[PDB]
Amino acid sequence: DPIHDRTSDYHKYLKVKQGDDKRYIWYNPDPKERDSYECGEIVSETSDSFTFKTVDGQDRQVKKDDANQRNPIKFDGVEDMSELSYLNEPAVFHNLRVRYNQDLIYTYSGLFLVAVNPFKRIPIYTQEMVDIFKGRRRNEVAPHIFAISDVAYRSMLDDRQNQSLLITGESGAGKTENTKKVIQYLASVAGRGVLEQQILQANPILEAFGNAKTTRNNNSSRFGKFIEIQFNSAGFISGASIQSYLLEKSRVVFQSETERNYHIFYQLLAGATAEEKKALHLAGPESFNYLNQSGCVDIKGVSDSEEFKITRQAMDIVGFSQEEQMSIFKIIAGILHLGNIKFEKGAGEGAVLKDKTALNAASTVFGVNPSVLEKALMEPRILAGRDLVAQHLNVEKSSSSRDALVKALYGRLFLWLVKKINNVLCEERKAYFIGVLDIEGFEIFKVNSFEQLCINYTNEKLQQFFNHHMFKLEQEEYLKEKINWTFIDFGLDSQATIDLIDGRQPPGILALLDEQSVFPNATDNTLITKLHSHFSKKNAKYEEPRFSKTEFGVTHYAGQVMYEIQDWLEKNKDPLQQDLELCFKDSSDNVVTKLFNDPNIASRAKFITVAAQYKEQLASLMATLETTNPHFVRCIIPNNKQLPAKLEDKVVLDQLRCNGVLEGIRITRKGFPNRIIYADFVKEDSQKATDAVLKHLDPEQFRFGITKIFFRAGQLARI
Ligand SMILES: Nc1ncnc2c1ncn2[C@@H]1O[C@H](COP(=O)(O)OP(=O)(O)O)[C@@H](O)[C@H]1O
Ligand code: BEF
Ligand SMILES: [Mg+2]
Repeated sequence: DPIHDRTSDYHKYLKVKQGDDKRYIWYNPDPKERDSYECGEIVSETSDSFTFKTVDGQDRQVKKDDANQRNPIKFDGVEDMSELSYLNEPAVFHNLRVRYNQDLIYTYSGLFLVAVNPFKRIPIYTQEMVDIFKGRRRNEVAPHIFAISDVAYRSMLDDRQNQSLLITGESGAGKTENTKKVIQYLASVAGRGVLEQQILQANPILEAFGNAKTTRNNNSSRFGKFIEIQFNSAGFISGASIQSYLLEKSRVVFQSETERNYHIFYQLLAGATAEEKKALHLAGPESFNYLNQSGCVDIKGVSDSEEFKITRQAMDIVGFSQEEQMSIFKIIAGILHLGNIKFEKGAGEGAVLKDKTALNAASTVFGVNPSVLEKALMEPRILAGRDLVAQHLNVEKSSSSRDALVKALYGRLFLWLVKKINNVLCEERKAYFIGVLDIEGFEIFKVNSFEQLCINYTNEKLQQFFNHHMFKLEQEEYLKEKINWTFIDFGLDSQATIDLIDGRQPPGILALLDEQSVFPNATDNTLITKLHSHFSKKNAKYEEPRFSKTEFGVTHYAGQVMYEIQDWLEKNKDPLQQDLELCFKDSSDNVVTKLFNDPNIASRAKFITVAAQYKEQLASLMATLETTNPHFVRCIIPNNKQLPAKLEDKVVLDQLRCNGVLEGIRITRKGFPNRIIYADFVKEDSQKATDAVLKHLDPEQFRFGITKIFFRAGQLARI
């Protein structure tokens, strides 16, 4: 029994090792750097302040309700931060750091599982590790993604209720790795198996087409996902379903320095056989504009040819036909060829295509007519007035249209891959489900565009959902034992920002964006002007900048975010010339044809803008989450260098402020956080027996209940 054998890998890798007076505080040696603390010993006090000795042996003073008291050393490495007497920033970080120093990357903080990326392998995900967590309560085993997974599974079986695990945090923090562990765990504890294996193999497929090397993560997820693992009433896996969100289609046509395009492009060019290579007119990455601009074509530690074998293997297991696999690769190759089309200026303003090589190669692989494609690109017919007239586009517009075609192809293909996978995995009458959400947390970059607003909008709703969940839990517990606290549902605090974004009346940002989009005469400038007209000095969550004419600020839960408006109209309409649509609807390829003829893939439904679709999909997601018992995982990146053993105070503390753990862990401290059953406290009339152990020593520090005794912050600690 590894849990009781101190020599087990369990004890070594998941527990603080077990063998056979004065007060301190955390202070800043430099008051400008609020996150760099040292430990100072308190030596004296007045009533409104402390005096402590710094490391450089000095004497300073600070107010009492400003002091960051250090918890007693015995608490260093505690598994649940709910046990800490003090929950100030430095204290919370200190406990995370003591654990991290011991390669203990998982820690609870109330409802949250906090997971700090180790950036090295830690052997805690083997089958033996899996077996240990089966059936164990959270407080019976060490913190681990497997423990939250198990707790969810048992809750599903015991309560006959659907569950969700929300795994968030910034890019590179560990969301996807932890999501994969959840799926591994469920697969093992609830599996047989062909199905289990098909479920596991869906991942590699999606990651090949949806992930890419960015500066923050060698394997960054460029789309969000909600994975529904389905179970029959006996508790065995019966199916799965995947919903994808906000695929970064722009990456296909542009990548920042040192970043890569999606993995699949490199897998194909490196793993294709001689036959395929000549048959798809392939070459090295350096010969494709869509792959030769960033300066990076490889990832240290990754073999694209090997990965390609893994990808094909996953495709076989899931059941993609050889013909379907070939067509998928034809689409990937065609996109690269489209990227190599060089438009040049003609006699007039109209672009021309001198060399037909890439056009023909693309047209050959896609199975479309090159003459029809060339015209669709350079001379699309537009409905001007009552006349349908072919317009001759210049180099810029021709290039942009080509890029639009590429993004539409990649986006539609990804959607098709997801639906194909769902066709194999989905139940179709499932009894219960455990849903896993793997999406980015709040994003605040140097430049924030429409995609950031969308993700921040999602996070506002998820944060509100968390706060409302807490309110309900506490309200129920208090109203159960009858115990007068009036607390406010902090979820209400999120409504103003949410309304600013998605409100109908008065119209919010998305509604104004839609209004500017589906009617003529609008530009980025008319759009930003309208937003200012509606919200500047009129909505408390909005800010018109002092100088910029193209940005606006929104006060989000995690801070103000400044958005730039460039291209929002285009992003919201996501246009593709009808002649291009017509061009590809005639494709001879079996997959290409679905991408343009199946309305479930070719069209947003009845149009609707991108913002409206996003709003609807998020509302559907929230409605599903509301029917579940939720579990929360906060992934934390230790630094911005992808290095192990380097837990950077500033980097970590910022994430703790913006993800809700600092705020959340304190909410319970308002009122009576500790509640213990009478009989368990005394160890006849339990109530009186307790009234007597307490009276043997301030009644205001406690409020008896119907089954438990309620203590105020720190009181239980004193006893
Ligand atoms: N628990 C972990 N153990 C080992 N490596 C990890 C772990 N979690 C994160 N990784 C490392 O960090 C990288 C990024 O993690 P990932 O889950 O892709 O981040 P996100 O999905 O939050 O953008 C991984 O590819 C891996 O190298
Ligand atoms: F880059 Be991680 F997927 F957010
Ligand atoms: Mg990811």
